Amino acid sequence: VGIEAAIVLIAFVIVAAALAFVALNMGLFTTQKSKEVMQRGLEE
Amino acid sequence: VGIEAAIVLIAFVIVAAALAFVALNMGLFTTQKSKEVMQRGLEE
Amino acid sequence: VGIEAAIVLIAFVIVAAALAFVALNMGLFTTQKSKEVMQRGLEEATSALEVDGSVIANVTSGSVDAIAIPIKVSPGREGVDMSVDKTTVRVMLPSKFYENAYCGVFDGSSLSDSKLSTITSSIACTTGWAYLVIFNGDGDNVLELGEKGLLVLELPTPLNSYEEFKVEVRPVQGAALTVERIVPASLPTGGAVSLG
Amino acid sequence: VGIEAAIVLIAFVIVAAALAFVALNMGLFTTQKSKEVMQRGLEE
Repeated sequence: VGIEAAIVLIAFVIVAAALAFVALNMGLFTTQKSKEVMQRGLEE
Repeated sequence: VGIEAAIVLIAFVIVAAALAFVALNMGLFTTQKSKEVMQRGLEE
Repeated sequence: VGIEAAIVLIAFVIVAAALAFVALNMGLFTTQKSKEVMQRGLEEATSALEVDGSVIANVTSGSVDAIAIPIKVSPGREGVDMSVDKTTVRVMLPSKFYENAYCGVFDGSSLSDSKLSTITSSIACTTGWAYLVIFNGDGDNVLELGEKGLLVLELPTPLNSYEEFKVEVRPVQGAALTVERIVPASLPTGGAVSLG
Repeated sequence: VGIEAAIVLIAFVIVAAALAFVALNMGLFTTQKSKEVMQRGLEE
């Protein structure tokens, strides 16, 4: 009974880790691009 | 007495493995699509 | 009549004992592995790594030669391993694409001083160009909180004016860092130029 | 017939207890670390 619950837990944790990786990567990229675009606006 | 319990255990573990496979596959796909859609939003 | 029943009972009890032994052994192992995997997931959640400041480039003879990208670790400590065999740096150029230009991490002993020319000149890599320089570190190849890292590219005759470049870092654990900048129109004949 | 069933029951209960111990320990640790990381984020 416990073993399958542990397997499901492992799967759900692994899914969450991938979501976190994607979220941080894209958030950092979009923050950098926002910095660049507002810098360009100030230049303009 | 033990043997049928072992068989039920094997079946339940195998079910959990299939659920985990599906969960990871679809989670990775949906994370990738979320990355793509937010990238497209930033482009727009 | 009783004796054979006792023998069957002994056999069935012995079978149950073996099943119990197997069940406890494998249950303990799988619980330990679940603990380890969720711990690793929590580790992967943190250790983001991010750009701290402005990218600064070296220009010689009217063209950009070297690029310095300042990075730091995100809140949450849990440092990122910057070893040669565990980290890969991707450089995407207008006419070139490089999958792995990482050569390693050399300690920032402050050299003679913190000049960009001194850093780009004293440090050399046997193969590849991109290396990372740690400041205020303890001498390890892991970037931790309290340590400032400056990642340097040595580019032989790329990067004229106005074209874009893309630099990506791929740690073994944590999110990949994406850096994209455009070279400004105004470039001095020498010295560092800020890329914003 | 009953005795082996009791032995299997004891084994399965003991397995569940170990799973519970691991689950509570790691859950408390991860909750504490989440508290710390969000506190650090607020500080930042």
